Amino acid sequence: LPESFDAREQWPNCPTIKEIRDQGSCGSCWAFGAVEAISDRICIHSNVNVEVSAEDMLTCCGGECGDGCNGGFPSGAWNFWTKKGLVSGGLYNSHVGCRPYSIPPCEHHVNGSRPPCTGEGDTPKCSKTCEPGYSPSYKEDKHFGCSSYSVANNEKEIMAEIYKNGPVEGAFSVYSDFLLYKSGVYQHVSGEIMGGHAIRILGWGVENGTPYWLVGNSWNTDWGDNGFFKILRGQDHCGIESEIVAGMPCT
Ligand SMILES: *[C@]1(C(=O)N[C@H](C(=O)N[C@H](C(=O)O)[C@@H](C)CC)[C@@H](C)O)O[C@@H]1C(=O)OCC
Repeated sequence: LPESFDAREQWPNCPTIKEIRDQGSCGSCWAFGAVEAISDRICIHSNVNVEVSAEDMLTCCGGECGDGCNGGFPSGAWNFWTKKGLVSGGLYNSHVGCRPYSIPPCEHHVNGSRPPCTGEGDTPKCSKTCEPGYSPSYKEDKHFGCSSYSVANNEKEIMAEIYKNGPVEGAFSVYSDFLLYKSGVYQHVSGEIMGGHAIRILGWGVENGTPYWLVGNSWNTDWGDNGFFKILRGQDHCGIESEIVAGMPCT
């Protein structure tokens, strides 16, 4: 395996890999890390390009994935992709795809032109229909996964999975000092525990002798390093290597 790897550079024909979404004022990171990595993989393993709907995952999976905007289970999200499939759906107000995200973007621990994010956000309804004007139907727009698995808490196995099959979804414990991340390799030193946070791991590298994971957050582009961040790799730091999940698209 190479010393560094950036899925963005390795799969140039898959622009979703470079995208950063905004989960809005809703605890839907579990769903976002999933649809983001799924969008990347559909492109990687089908050379088709599709913005997988965070809305479809968030609203229609149900108990199998947890509790919507109240948090969920990453592995459960990939299961939904294989069982019910996922329709397309772009950013809030984009009118792209069957079911675009319905929760407005906001400022995540940063100042900006958008309204500040709030904790209170209700899970939207599971509507099995597409926005007006979009074709095909909701049912016909479903994209299915043909496998859903969990990668072991093993640095090398995780790197190999990304190297071969593309970005994966992971999760780590967020402490308050992470909220102010701007650059460099994040290492937890202080702050009260905020809770688990699901994200998308798309690569790895070494910065100033410090090995790290290249990660895409779902708090828009004005948070962190253009929406991305790097976190210590190899020591299951904050559990970053303890909850890796992925899957492969059908055909
Ligand atoms: C994962 C999750 O969504 N994380 C939360 C989050 O992103 N909070 C944002 C924020 O801090 O900007 C606000 C705007 C929404 C409440 C927090 C807990 O980090 O609860 C979600 C989940 O499914 O966790 C299990 C992996």
